[PDB]
Amino acid sequence: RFHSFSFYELKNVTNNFDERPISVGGNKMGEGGVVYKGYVNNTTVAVKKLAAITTEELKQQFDQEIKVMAKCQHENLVELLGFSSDGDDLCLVYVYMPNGSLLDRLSCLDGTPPLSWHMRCKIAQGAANGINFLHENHHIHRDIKSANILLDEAFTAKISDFGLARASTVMTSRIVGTTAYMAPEALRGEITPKSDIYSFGVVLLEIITGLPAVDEHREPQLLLDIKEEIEDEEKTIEDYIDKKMNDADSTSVEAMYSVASQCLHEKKNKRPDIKKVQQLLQEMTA
Ligand SMILES: CC(C)Nc1cc(Nc2ncncc2F)ncc1C(=O)NC[C@@H](F)C(C)(C)O
Repeated sequence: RFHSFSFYELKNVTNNFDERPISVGGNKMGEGGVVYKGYVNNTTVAVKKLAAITTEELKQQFDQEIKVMAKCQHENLVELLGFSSDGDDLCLVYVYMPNGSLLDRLSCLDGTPPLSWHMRCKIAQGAANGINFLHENHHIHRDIKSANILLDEAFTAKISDFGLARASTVMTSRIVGTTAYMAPEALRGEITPKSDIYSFGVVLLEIITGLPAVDEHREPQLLLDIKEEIEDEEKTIEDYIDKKMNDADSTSVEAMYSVASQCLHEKKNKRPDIKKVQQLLQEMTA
Protein backbone atom coordinates (compact mmCIF):
# COMPACT_ATOMS: atom_id res chain seq x y z
CA ARG A 1 0.00 0.00 0.00
CA PHE A 2 3.02 2.34 0.27
CA HIS A 3 5.24 3.43 -2.58
CA SER A 4 8.80 2.15 -2.32
CA PHE A 5 11.06 5.07 -3.32
CA SER A 6 14.72 4.71 -4.04
CA PHE A 7 16.86 7.07 -1.94
CA TYR A 8 17.86 8.59 -5.31
CA GLU A 9 14.24 9.56 -6.30
CA LEU A 10 13.95 11.27 -2.85
CA LYS A 11 17.07 13.31 -3.72
CA ASN A 12 15.22 14.52 -6.90
CA VAL A 13 12.17 15.32 -4.61
CA THR A 14 14.00 17.35 -1.88
CA ASN A 15 16.47 19.24 -4.16
CA ASN A 16 19.25 16.89 -2.92
CA PHE A 17 18.11 17.25 0.73
CA ASP A 18 18.66 21.07 0.79
CA GLU A 19 19.30 22.09 4.45
CA ARG A 20 18.33 25.83 4.13
CA PRO A 21 15.04 26.59 6.02
CA ILE A 22 11.74 26.56 4.10
CA SER A 23 11.17 30.12 5.50
CA VAL A 24 13.96 31.43 3.20
CA GLY A 25 13.20 29.20 0.18
CA GLY A 26 14.95 25.99 1.23
CA ASN A 27 13.77 22.42 1.97
CA LYS A 28 14.44 21.95 5.73
CA MET A 29 11.28 22.07 7.91
CA GLY A 30 12.37 20.72 11.26
CA GLU A 31 14.90 18.55 13.11
CA GLY A 32 15.83 16.70 16.34
CA GLY A 33 15.86 12.83 11.97
CA VAL A 34 15.44 15.96 9.77
CA VAL A 35 12.15 16.65 7.83
CA TYR A 36 12.39 18.07 4.29
CA LYS A 37 9.83 19.59 1.97
CA GLY A 38 9.54 18.16 -1.54
CA TYR A 39 7.26 17.59 -4.54
CA VAL A 40 6.26 14.15 -5.92
CA ASN A 41 4.56 15.18 -9.23
CA ASN A 42 2.37 18.05 -8.02
CA THR A 43 1.95 16.60 -4.49
CA THR A 44 3.73 18.54 -1.72
CA VAL A 45 5.43 16.05 0.61
CA ALA A 46 7.33 15.90 3.93
CA VAL A 47 10.38 13.59 3.69
CA LYS A 48 11.71 12.45 7.10
CA LYS A 49 15.34 11.30 6.76
CA LEU A 50 16.10 9.15 9.86
CA ALA A 51 19.40 9.67 11.74
CA ALA A 52 21.23 7.57 14.41
CA ILE A 53 20.15 4.03 19.70
CA THR A 54 21.53 1.10 17.61
CA THR A 55 21.11 0.66 13.79
CA GLU A 56 18.77 -2.36 14.38
CA GLU A 57 16.75 -0.21 16.87
CA LEU A 58 16.36 2.67 14.31
CA LYS A 59 15.46 0.01 11.68
CA GLN A 60 12.86 -1.45 14.13
CA GLN A 61 11.41 2.10 14.57
CA PHE A 62 11.28 2.56 10.74
CA ASP A 63 9.52 -0.87 10.30
CA GLN A 64 7.15 -0.08 13.17
CA GLU A 65 6.07 3.24 11.57
CA ILE A 66 5.26 1.36 8.31
CA LYS A 67 3.37 -1.43 10.19
CA VAL A 68 1.21 1.02 12.21
CA MET A 69 0.51 3.25 9.13
CA ALA A 70 -0.45 0.18 7.04
CA LYS A 71 -3.11 -0.75 9.64
CA CYS A 72 -4.25 2.76 10.78
CA GLN A 73 -5.88 5.32 8.42
CA HIS A 74 -7.91 8.12 10.01
CA GLU A 75 -8.53 11.86 9.38
CA ASN A 76 -6.68 12.68 12.65
CA LEU A 77 -3.56 10.62 11.82
CA VAL A 78 -0.83 11.63 9.40
CA GLU A 79 -0.82 9.70 6.14
CA LEU A 80 2.27 7.83 4.98
CA LEU A 81 2.76 7.87 1.16
CA GLY A 82 5.93 5.85 0.90
CA PHE A 83 9.39 5.09 2.20
CA SER A 84 12.96 4.38 1.13
CA SER A 85 14.98 1.54 2.70
CA ASP A 86 17.75 0.98 0.04
CA GLY A 87 21.26 1.08 1.56
CA ASP A 88 22.08 2.51 5.03
CA ASP A 89 19.52 5.37 4.52
CA LEU A 90 15.94 5.26 5.87
CA CYS A 91 13.27 7.82 4.69
CA LEU A 92 9.55 8.13 5.39
CA VAL A 93 7.43 10.18 2.90
CA TYR A 94 4.24 11.88 4.17
CA VAL A 95 1.53 14.25 2.98
CA TYR A 96 2.86 17.79 3.68
CA MET A 97 1.22 19.63 6.64
CA PRO A 98 0.79 23.35 5.70
CA ASN A 99 0.54 24.46 9.35
CA GLY A 100 3.40 22.25 10.65
CA SER A 101 3.35 21.20 14.31
CA LEU A 102 1.11 22.28 17.18
CA LEU A 103 4.35 22.94 19.21
CA ASP A 104 5.51 25.45 16.54
CA ARG A 105 2.07 27.12 16.15
CA LEU A 106 1.81 27.59 19.96
CA SER A 107 5.23 29.29 19.93
CA CYS A 108 4.29 31.30 16.70
CA LEU A 109 7.48 30.02 15.10
CA ASP A 110 8.27 31.74 11.74
CA GLY A 111 5.75 34.51 12.51
CA THR A 112 2.51 32.56 12.30
CA PRO A 113 -0.37 34.26 14.18
CA PRO A 114 -1.34 32.98 17.70
CA LEU A 115 -4.02 30.26 17.64
CA SER A 116 -7.42 31.44 18.93
CA TRP A 117 -9.08 29.67 21.86
CA HIS A 118 -11.78 28.42 19.47
CA MET A 119 -9.16 26.81 17.20
CA ARG A 120 -7.27 25.33 20.24
CA CYS A 121 -10.47 23.53 21.37
CA LYS A 122 -10.99 22.04 17.89
CA ILE A 123 -7.30 20.94 17.76
CA ALA A 124 -7.57 19.28 21.26
CA GLN A 125 -10.76 17.47 20.08
CA GLY A 126 -9.10 16.34 16.81
CA ALA A 127 -5.99 15.06 18.63
CA ALA A 128 -8.20 13.15 21.15
CA ASN A 129 -10.08 11.57 18.14
CA GLY A 130 -6.76 10.40 16.66
CA ILE A 131 -5.57 8.88 19.97
CA ASN A 132 -9.01 7.23 20.36
CA PHE A 133 -8.62 5.59 16.90
CA LEU A 134 -5.16 4.26 17.91
CA HIS A 135 -6.41 2.89 21.30
CA GLU A 136 -9.58 1.36 19.61
CA ASN A 137 -7.15 -0.46 17.26
CA HIS A 138 -4.98 -1.68 20.22
CA HIS A 139 -2.01 0.63 19.62
CA ILE A 140 -0.16 2.60 22.33
CA HIS A 141 1.56 5.68 20.80
CA ARG A 142 4.30 6.10 23.52
CA ASP A 143 5.35 9.58 22.24
CA ILE A 144 2.31 11.89 22.52
CA LYS A 145 3.63 15.48 22.47
CA SER A 146 2.73 18.73 20.69
CA ALA A 147 5.68 18.28 18.22
CA ASN A 148 3.85 15.01 17.16
CA ILE A 149 0.51 16.75 16.58
CA LEU A 150 0.61 18.20 13.07
CA LEU A 151 -1.82 20.67 11.46
CA ASP A 152 -3.13 20.60 7.92
CA GLU A 153 -4.27 23.79 5.93
CA ALA A 154 -7.63 23.74 7.85
CA PHE A 155 -5.79 23.21 11.21
CA THR A 156 -7.13 19.63 11.43
CA ALA A 157 -4.97 17.90 14.12
CA LYS A 158 -3.01 14.87 12.82
CA ILE A 159 -1.13 12.53 15.20
CA SER A 160 2.39 11.62 13.88
CA ASP A 161 5.57 9.60 14.74
CA PHE A 162 4.52 5.96 15.24
CA GLY A 163 8.12 4.64 15.45
CA LEU A 164 7.77 3.77 19.19
CA ALA A 165 4.15 2.48 18.94
CA ARG A 166 3.32 -0.86 20.60
CA ALA A 167 0.44 -3.30 20.23
CA SER A 168 -1.76 -3.52 23.39
CA THR A 169 0.57 -3.48 31.63
CA VAL A 170 3.96 -4.80 30.34
CA MET A 171 7.64 -3.78 30.90
CA THR A 172 10.62 -2.69 28.76
CA SER A 173 14.39 -2.51 29.44
CA ARG A 174 14.87 0.31 26.86
CA ILE A 175 13.06 3.44 28.20
CA VAL A 176 12.08 5.72 25.28
CA GLY A 177 10.04 8.91 24.87
CA THR A 178 10.23 12.66 25.65
CA THR A 179 10.77 13.01 29.42
CA ALA A 180 8.87 16.35 29.84
CA TYR A 181 5.65 14.59 28.62
CA MET A 182 6.11 11.14 30.12
CA ALA A 183 3.94 9.56 32.82
CA PRO A 184 5.92 8.42 35.94
CA GLU A 185 5.27 4.73 35.05
CA ALA A 186 6.52 5.26 31.45
CA LEU A 187 9.73 6.74 32.89
CA ARG A 188 10.25 3.55 34.95
CA GLY A 189 9.69 1.22 31.96
CA GLU A 190 5.98 0.34 32.06
CA ILE A 191 4.05 0.13 28.73
CA THR A 192 0.36 1.12 29.05
CA PRO A 193 -2.24 3.22 27.03
CA LYS A 194 -2.81 5.12 30.37
CA SER A 195 0.61 6.76 29.75
CA ASP A 196 -0.69 8.23 26.40
CA ILE A 197 -3.50 9.84 28.46
CA TYR A 198 -1.01 11.47 30.89
CA SER A 199 1.10 12.81 27.96
CA PHE A 200 -2.12 14.16 26.36
CA GLY A 201 -2.78 16.00 29.66
CA VAL A 202 0.64 17.71 29.27
CA VAL A 203 -0.44 18.71 25.66
CA LEU A 204 -3.63 20.21 27.09
CA LEU A 205 -1.54 22.32 29.53
CA GLU A 206 0.59 23.50 26.55
CA ILE A 207 -2.63 24.46 24.68
CA ILE A 208 -4.01 26.42 27.69
CA THR A 209 -0.73 28.21 28.58
CA GLY A 210 1.05 28.46 25.24
CA LEU A 211 4.12 27.23 27.19
CA PRO A 212 6.25 24.31 25.95
CA ALA A 213 6.42 21.25 28.30
CA VAL A 214 10.15 22.00 28.73
CA ASP A 215 12.02 25.32 28.28
CA GLU A 216 15.68 25.50 29.34
CA HIS A 217 15.43 29.35 29.56
CA ARG A 218 12.33 29.30 31.82
CA GLU A 219 11.84 29.05 35.62
CA PRO A 220 10.47 26.41 36.26
CA GLN A 221 11.94 24.54 33.26
CA LEU A 222 9.15 21.90 33.34
CA LEU A 223 5.46 22.68 32.72
CA LEU A 224 4.55 19.81 35.14
CA ASP A 225 6.21 21.96 37.91
CA ILE A 226 3.82 24.85 37.05
CA LYS A 227 0.98 22.32 37.42
CA GLU A 228 2.48 21.48 40.92
CA GLU A 229 2.30 25.26 41.83
CA ILE A 230 -1.44 25.27 40.92
CA GLU A 231 -2.13 21.96 42.87
CA ASP A 232 -0.33 23.45 45.94
CA GLU A 233 -2.61 26.58 45.51
CA GLU A 234 0.54 28.81 45.11
CA LYS A 235 -1.03 29.97 41.76
CA THR A 236 -4.19 29.45 39.66
CA ILE A 237 -4.64 28.35 36.01
CA GLU A 238 -5.91 31.96 35.34
CA ASP A 239 -2.37 33.24 36.12
CA TYR A 240 -1.02 30.93 33.34
CA ILE A 241 -3.70 31.27 30.54
CA ASP A 242 -1.85 32.18 27.31
CA LYS A 243 -1.96 36.02 27.00
CA LYS A 244 -1.69 35.64 23.18
CA MET A 245 -5.46 34.89 22.98
CA ASN A 246 -8.35 37.42 22.99
CA ASP A 247 -11.25 34.83 22.91
CA ALA A 248 -10.55 32.61 25.94
CA ASP A 249 -13.41 32.45 28.41
CA SER A 250 -12.76 31.29 31.99
CA THR A 251 -15.54 28.61 31.89
CA SER A 252 -14.19 26.84 28.75
CA VAL A 253 -10.51 27.24 29.95
CA GLU A 254 -11.33 25.81 33.42
CA ALA A 255 -13.18 22.88 31.72
CA MET A 256 -10.08 22.05 29.57
CA TYR A 257 -7.85 22.43 32.66
CA SER A 258 -10.10 20.01 34.60
CA VAL A 259 -9.66 17.46 31.71
CA ALA A 260 -5.86 18.01 31.85
CA SER A 261 -5.85 17.53 35.68
CA GLN A 262 -7.72 14.23 35.38
CA CYS A 263 -5.28 13.07 32.66
CA LEU A 264 -2.42 13.94 35.02
CA HIS A 265 -3.72 11.86 38.00
CA GLU A 266 -0.82 10.51 40.08
CA LYS A 267 -2.19 6.91 39.85
CA LYS A 268 -2.73 5.58 36.26
CA ASN A 269 -6.02 3.76 37.10
CA LYS A 270 -7.59 7.09 38.24
CA ARG A 271 -6.90 8.70 34.80
CA PRO A 272 -9.87 8.69 32.36
CA ASP A 273 -9.66 6.45 29.27
CA ILE A 274 -9.46 8.19 25.82
CA LYS A 275 -13.26 7.78 25.15
CA LYS A 276 -13.95 9.72 28.40
CA VAL A 277 -11.35 12.42 27.41
CA GLN A 278 -13.24 12.85 24.05
CA GLN A 279 -16.59 13.12 25.95
CA LEU A 280 -15.23 15.74 28.36
CA LEU A 281 -13.68 17.80 25.51
CA GLN A 282 -17.00 17.62 23.53
CA GLU A 283 -18.94 18.83 26.64
CA MET A 284 -16.47 21.77 26.97
CA THR A 285 -17.70 23.26 23.62
CA ALA A 286 -21.39 22.07 23.94
C1 LIG B 1 8.78 18.84 10.90
C2 LIG B 1 7.55 19.64 11.35
C3 LIG B 1 7.92 20.59 12.49
N1 LIG B 1 7.04 20.39 10.17
C4 LIG B 1 6.31 19.84 9.14
C5 LIG B 1 6.00 18.45 9.06
C6 LIG B 1 5.19 17.96 7.97
N2 LIG B 1 4.80 16.63 7.96
C7 LIG B 1 5.28 15.56 8.63
N3 LIG B 1 6.53 15.58 9.20
C8 LIG B 1 6.89 14.46 9.87
N4 LIG B 1 6.14 13.34 10.03
C9 LIG B 1 4.95 13.31 9.42
C10 LIG B 1 4.48 14.40 8.69
F1 LIG B 1 3.28 14.38 8.20
N5 LIG B 1 4.72 18.74 7.01
C11 LIG B 1 5.02 20.03 7.08
C12 LIG B 1 5.79 20.67 8.08
C13 LIG B 1 6.04 22.10 8.01
O1 LIG B 1 7.01 22.63 8.59
N6 LIG B 1 5.08 22.87 7.37
C14 LIG B 1 5.20 24.27 7.14
C15 LIG B 1 4.49 25.16 8.22
F2 LIG B 1 5.00 24.83 9.45
C16 LIG B 1 4.77 26.66 7.98
C17 LIG B 1 4.58 27.08 6.50
C18 LIG B 1 3.84 27.52 8.88
O2 LIG B 1 6.14 26.86 8.24
